[PDB]
Amino acid sequence: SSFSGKYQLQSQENFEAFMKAIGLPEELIQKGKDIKGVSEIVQNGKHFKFTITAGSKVIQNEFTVGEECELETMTGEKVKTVVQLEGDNKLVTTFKNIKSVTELNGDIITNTMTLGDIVFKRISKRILE
Amino acid sequence: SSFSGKYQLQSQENFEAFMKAIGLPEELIQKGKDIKGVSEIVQNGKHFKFTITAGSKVIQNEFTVGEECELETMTGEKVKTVVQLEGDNKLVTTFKNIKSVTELNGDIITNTMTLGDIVFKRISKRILE
Ligand SMILES: CCCCCCCCCCCCCCCC(=O)O
Ligand SMILES: CCCCCCCCCCCCCCCC(=O)O
Repeated sequence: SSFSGKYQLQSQENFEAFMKAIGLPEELIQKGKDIKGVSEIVQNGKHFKFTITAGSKVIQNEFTVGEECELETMTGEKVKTVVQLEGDNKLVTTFKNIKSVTELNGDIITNTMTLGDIVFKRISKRILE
Repeated sequence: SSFSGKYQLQSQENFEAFMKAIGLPEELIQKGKDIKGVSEIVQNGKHFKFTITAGSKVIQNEFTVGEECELETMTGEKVKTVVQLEGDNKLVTTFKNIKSVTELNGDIITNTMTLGDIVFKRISKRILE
């Protein structure tokens, strides 16, 4: 019902292949690929504040679902898009050639980003506090 | 006794002045100054693994107290130094012209980095898992 939480990265698939595909340098990818950090979400109805930690980067994004937003991506580009909420537990958006699905089941968020033939999946678990 | 834990940044003083003094690019200072993320410490006796969230960066360092180590700093530069345990509750290191003190007070960690006339102070709080 609510995405709010601190989420500890448990596992991921295709981090290196996805980061290479969007153009990050290999020296940066290798430094970040084994980090398992904590991302935070604060949901207030349609409003979301994301403090995303991915590899060596922290990205702070804020959006209201249904409204055009500007999202900072892993390349540093800020992309104009709209994030939608499907049901109460799936956030969906597209930007550039990437399809992103953020799904909350119980305490586990599965984030699936698809770029051509690369499916970049992150499994994170809410810290019980 | 143990530093082990995940800690959320609560407040900080003189981030911009300190980051300017070490020459962090202005764009990273502005992007990172308001981010309050999660840092992790794993302590095994004298050995420490740090996953530090500072501004828009995540930095991983490992060291053994009393042994010469090579640490990555906020600019990405690597420094050769030694980290000491002071009075059993403070980790202390000096590198270049910076003195860093990491002090554990129950669930509160305070990190104080002194660079000339600038005292960069971070106060964080243990996440109760
Ligand atoms: C356009 C949105 C932000 C783009 C940043 C891409 C880096 C990976 C995004 C995954 C974060 C999704 C939130 C769940 C928590 C997590 O997996 O850290
Ligand atoms: C030895 C290099 C330090 C890393 C450079 C970034 C400066 C911030 C370091 C503070 C981290 C200390 C651990 C406590 C938690 C925290 O304050 O994030």
